[PDB]
Amino acid sequence: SLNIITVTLNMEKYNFLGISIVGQSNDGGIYIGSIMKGGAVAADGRIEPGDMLLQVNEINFENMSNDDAVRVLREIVHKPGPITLTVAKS
Ligand SMILES: Cc1ccc(S(=O)(=O)Nc2ccc(F)cc2C(=O)O)cc1C
Repeated sequence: SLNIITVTLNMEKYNFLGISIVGQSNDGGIYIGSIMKGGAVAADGRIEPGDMLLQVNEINFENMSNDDAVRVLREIVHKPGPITLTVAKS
């Protein structure tokens, strides 16, 4: 049963999300492997390890390689403005 949540993070006080992403669509997809204390995601508290990362700032992370996902996340985090993550709960 579908369990989708959208998390908009104010990145005024945070310099990184503090997430590690594992796996990719072979369909499966890209998962939150771990969440690092000190990051925006940990502070917000809603996203948990095992959540599937679907979308960041209107970019579809479905059918995206792990390498590509890391590079896109880096580009987004290195630019100003709030970051909107949409995940499927485990
Ligand atoms: C410790 C640290 C800090 C910042 C970054 S980032 O600016 O390149 N952004 C990310 C990129 C990929 C990713 F899976 C997570 C992040 C993040 O902001 O936590 C990456 C990492 C590994």
